[PDB]
Amino acid sequence: TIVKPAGPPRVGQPSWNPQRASSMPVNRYRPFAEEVEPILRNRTWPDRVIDRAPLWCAVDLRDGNQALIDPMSPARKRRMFDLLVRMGYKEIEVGFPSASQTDFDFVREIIEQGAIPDDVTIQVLTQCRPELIERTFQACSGAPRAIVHFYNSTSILQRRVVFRANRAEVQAIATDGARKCVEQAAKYPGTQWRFEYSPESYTGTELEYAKQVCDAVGEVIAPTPERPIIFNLPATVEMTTPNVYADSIEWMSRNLANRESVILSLHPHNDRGTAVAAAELGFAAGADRIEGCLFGNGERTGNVCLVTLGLNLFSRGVDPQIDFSNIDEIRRTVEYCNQLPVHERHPYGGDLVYTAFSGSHQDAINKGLDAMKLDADAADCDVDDMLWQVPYLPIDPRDVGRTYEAVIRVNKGGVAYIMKTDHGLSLPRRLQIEFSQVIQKVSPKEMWDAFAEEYLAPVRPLERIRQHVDAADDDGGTTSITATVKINGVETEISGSGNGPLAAFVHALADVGFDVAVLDYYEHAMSAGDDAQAAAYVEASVTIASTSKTVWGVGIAPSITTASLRAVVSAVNRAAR
Amino acid sequence: TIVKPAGPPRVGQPSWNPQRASSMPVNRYRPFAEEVEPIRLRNRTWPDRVIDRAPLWCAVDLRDGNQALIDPMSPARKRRMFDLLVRMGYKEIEVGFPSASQTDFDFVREIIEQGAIPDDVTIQVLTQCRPELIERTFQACSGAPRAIVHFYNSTSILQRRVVFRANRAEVQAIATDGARKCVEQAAKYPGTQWRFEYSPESYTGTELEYAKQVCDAVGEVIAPTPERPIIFNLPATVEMTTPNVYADSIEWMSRNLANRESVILSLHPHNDRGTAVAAAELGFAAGADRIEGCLFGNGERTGNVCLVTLGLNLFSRGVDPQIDFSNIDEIRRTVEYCNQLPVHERHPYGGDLVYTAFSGSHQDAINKGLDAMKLDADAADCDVDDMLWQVPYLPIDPRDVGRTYEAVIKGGVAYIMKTDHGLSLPRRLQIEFSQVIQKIEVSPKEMWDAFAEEYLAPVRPLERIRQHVDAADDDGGTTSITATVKINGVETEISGSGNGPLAAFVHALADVGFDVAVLDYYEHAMSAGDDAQAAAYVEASVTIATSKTVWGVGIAPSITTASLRAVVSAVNRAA
Ligand SMILES: CC(C)CC(=O)C(=O)O
Ligand SMILES: CC(C)CC(=O)C(=O)O
Ligand SMILES: CC(C)C[C@H](N)C(=O)O
Ligand SMILES: CC(C)C[C@H](N)C(=O)O
Ligand SMILES: [Zn+2]
Ligand SMILES: [Zn+2]
Repeated sequence: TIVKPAGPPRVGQPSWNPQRASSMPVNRYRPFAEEVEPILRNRTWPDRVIDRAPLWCAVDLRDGNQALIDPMSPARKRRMFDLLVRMGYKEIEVGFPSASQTDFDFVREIIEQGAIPDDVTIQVLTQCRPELIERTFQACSGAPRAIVHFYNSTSILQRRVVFRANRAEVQAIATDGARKCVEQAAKYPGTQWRFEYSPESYTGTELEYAKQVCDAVGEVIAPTPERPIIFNLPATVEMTTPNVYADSIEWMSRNLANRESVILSLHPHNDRGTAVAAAELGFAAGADRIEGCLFGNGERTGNVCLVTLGLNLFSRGVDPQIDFSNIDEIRRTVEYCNQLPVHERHPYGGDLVYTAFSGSHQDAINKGLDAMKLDADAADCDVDDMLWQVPYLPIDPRDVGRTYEAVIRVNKGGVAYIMKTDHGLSLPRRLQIEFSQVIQKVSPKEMWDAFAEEYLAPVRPLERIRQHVDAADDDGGTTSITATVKINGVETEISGSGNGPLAAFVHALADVGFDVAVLDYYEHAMSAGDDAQAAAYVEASVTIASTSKTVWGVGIAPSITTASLRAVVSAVNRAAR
Repeated sequence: TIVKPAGPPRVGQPSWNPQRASSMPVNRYRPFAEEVEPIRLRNRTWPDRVIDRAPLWCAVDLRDGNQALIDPMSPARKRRMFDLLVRMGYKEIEVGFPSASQTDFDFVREIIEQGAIPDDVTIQVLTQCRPELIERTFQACSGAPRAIVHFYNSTSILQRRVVFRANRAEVQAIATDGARKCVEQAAKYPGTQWRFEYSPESYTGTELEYAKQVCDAVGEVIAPTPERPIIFNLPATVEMTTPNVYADSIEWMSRNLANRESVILSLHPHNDRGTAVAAAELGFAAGADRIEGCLFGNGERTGNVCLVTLGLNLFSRGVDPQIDFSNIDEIRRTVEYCNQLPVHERHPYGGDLVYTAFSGSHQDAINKGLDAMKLDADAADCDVDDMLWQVPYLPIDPRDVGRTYEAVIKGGVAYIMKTDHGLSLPRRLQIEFSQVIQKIEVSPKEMWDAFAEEYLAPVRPLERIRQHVDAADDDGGTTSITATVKINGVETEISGSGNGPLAAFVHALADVGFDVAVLDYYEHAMSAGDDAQAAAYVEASVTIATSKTVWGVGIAPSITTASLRAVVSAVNRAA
């Protein structure tokens, strides 16, 4: 159970701090400087602001995949690979094919099926045993180019307790691997081979030893500015604060031999919740490249989140060179592949991150939005192309395909739930959002009364009295409609044709100055039985004669056909409100 | 939808980087130094400091966390969170915004009237600067033995312009008038040890010189002393840049604020760029005294800084957080109950997966580390559980937080059908169909072939050739249908009436021995546009001349005809 800390305060603890010593076994843990080494008074990274995208490398198919409760099926691997290509990643670690037969099979498939674009380089992980390196080259046979990423653990702790080995011995593991790579590359001249070396558990390794091993590997590989080597420096375990990782990167960047022939790569994990920070400060410290995963998947606490890194650049005016314009599509694909949810509060992608619940936040957002519109109007400009200036929202949610949501509480609650339970309507999410904004400007009765005044009651400018639907009998035929409607109270007769009743009615309305451009449509039964009422919902960008507004309409009727027509009328009248 | 970046690479972009420019509208966003101001601090010292003591913690779960929930805390859940925070060792706890929320008001009353506050705990209440709101705040706190009144107003460049439409002098006056009102009210309420906190809200969007001015001026009104200090709390209301810049701003504030001996400098970072924990740790190294956050990072949007990560980050580097985390599962269970939001599988220290190793190589290394520890423990007559933790891949002994190390040794139907085929299957259909799939990994193309074979292709026993729908012109009138169908290859006419075309068609089928009792029905567009195809789904209990529960699926350019196809598909599924 939880025991309130009751030990004495620290000597010198201020009297305004009444905290007490816990009984947690702090004696079993040491500061980083004592655990590993003291690490740079003339650092420059604190004075550098990132002004370009790094070279990204996506490791979802390897570090991500091996961290899953359910590793990816062949379909899932391919869907993830295709997503990363489409987003614009050019280096993608496709697996560990020498250690994993399913990974071997996957690398063969993408090579043999021509799934790899000419500007994409696949990367494959291997440990250093020579038979594993041979299997690695074999997996990539026929690729036009590939990165062979080999590694071994170099940390003080692993050298002692895992290897029981001296510095020379652990270095030879790496340099023997490098020699084997050079030998294998010569055997496969139809592939442009490139190399990446990681001193694994780098953050548990003396910098001078990490440098010595990388330098020695480079001597074997013999890279040049035209054919560089990647030295990848992982926080295999995140051990300390990100400024210390950044100092370590700046030291490596300054001190590694033949720096002009090196692409310096970062591989941070998230044990202390600071991976994103480690990557950003590390990149400012001189790194060239960052490995991570979409939405921070990967071993234990995960690899650094590539989404957060990329949009942290976008939102400060730096092009990440990756497309995040539909973050929900990225999220849904990632959740399908990984079978792990993106958290409600995850930066940029989480369900709740574009929501405002506080009245004062909602008011300030509205004011920001209004002021942007006023400035756009004066500059004869599209508000969506102008400087984003809205309190509480770091980005326009529309720039990643999301929507600002002003959430209104119902005093189990919530608009969606009450509407379904009390009134039998399942509102599409975008309707819930639009309606809540209306409510914003509540008891169940107030919410219902507001819903009916908005969507169900209006009879101006458009009322639909009755209609004759002439549907062709054969599949693929035309449906035509003549409708009796009142336009601002004036009875008239409209006619249109289309591929169904909704299309026909939309076309009939166009002739009388309601342009209804349909964006979406949903319908459901409000109970069981073939004689149930149907509730229909239509989303439309609507322009009325004598600018366009995207709005929803709702229609309810015993005929599935008529319910959809009522939803169109509802939408038109909502656009006039 | 996702379009591969195709724009020209940047001038000077290295040849070994073949990334192309995205079409994201980056011109709508400016660097932080242009949006707000450049870094004012000279000779920073935070990069050279390693934290060696716990800060003063303040938990804001009951205010910032609570107001951010879709299902806000009931009175029972509030008390449970309050009790947890007390039992963990928190000494400052923000219990609500009582002048804005009657439920918060009642909760503050409850804990004061019940004598629920330990002698070493100070409750904290948030208020805006308006004098009636300040009055109602002191009303809520009436009878508290001690209380922090935390008043604030927005000071950012942006909010001054578009929210308040006010200048610097006017916005400073709002703060300084709120402070005067606080002093007046405190003098009217005896006995209570009143203490104050002021936040320049949206501090990260505010010029530092100006934030310093407003704070100084508020401090002049309150007149704090080293024995009765004021808290200046500097929020990253929105996390706007990298955590080193936030830390630079805190160092500058700590070095430049007046009456520094009478100031507790407090941080309140939110997580919009994923760096709240870093902002707090570097900020603390920069001279702050105090950190506001929530357990497991609840709070507006991306949340407040995680108190659990911050506390255990100290513990795992040998610094006592002065908070008990010895049973993180209990903490997590209680937080999940109170917030009704899960702790993510990968959340530092508390997530489901954070002490699991799936790699055979990692598991080997972990065992070797545990063995060397056990060896040393024997060679020293010590319990291993009290020795220095020395285990690859595991930053802490999971047992130290009441957890265990775990050496551990699916159709995608909804996603595939929606993504590749534009069908949003009803949940019960997803279930029914994934059962067909399980029986048959089946690839996406095989899944589609099976779906078509089941719901779309069958033409026996029932085939619908064509039909005439005679729809009611008037709302509430009868709709009739007559259709030409084939019943096991035999062409026949069916006809029926009902309150709509679906009811008419099922009445028509009943005459020929196909009894379709409809249980549910859904339809949606398969793309944008008024000419889009509709997909319809009908659930029914079908009896062919017994109550077989089935789904049918229909696709057509007519909303009406798609529904008729779905009825036919259900009948054929039933046979
Ligand atoms: C080769 C390394 C990058 C292995 C790894 O994932 C790590 O060290 O974190
Ligand atoms: C008074 C402030 C600390 C309000 C707040 O929650 C914030 O600025 O983040
Ligand atoms: C699917 C719908 C948006 C409309 C359909 N094309 C009809 O006219 O009935
Ligand atoms: C709501 C639906 C199940 C059917 C509706 N009664 C119709 O006949 O069109
Ligand atoms: Zn890794
Ligand atoms: Zn906050």
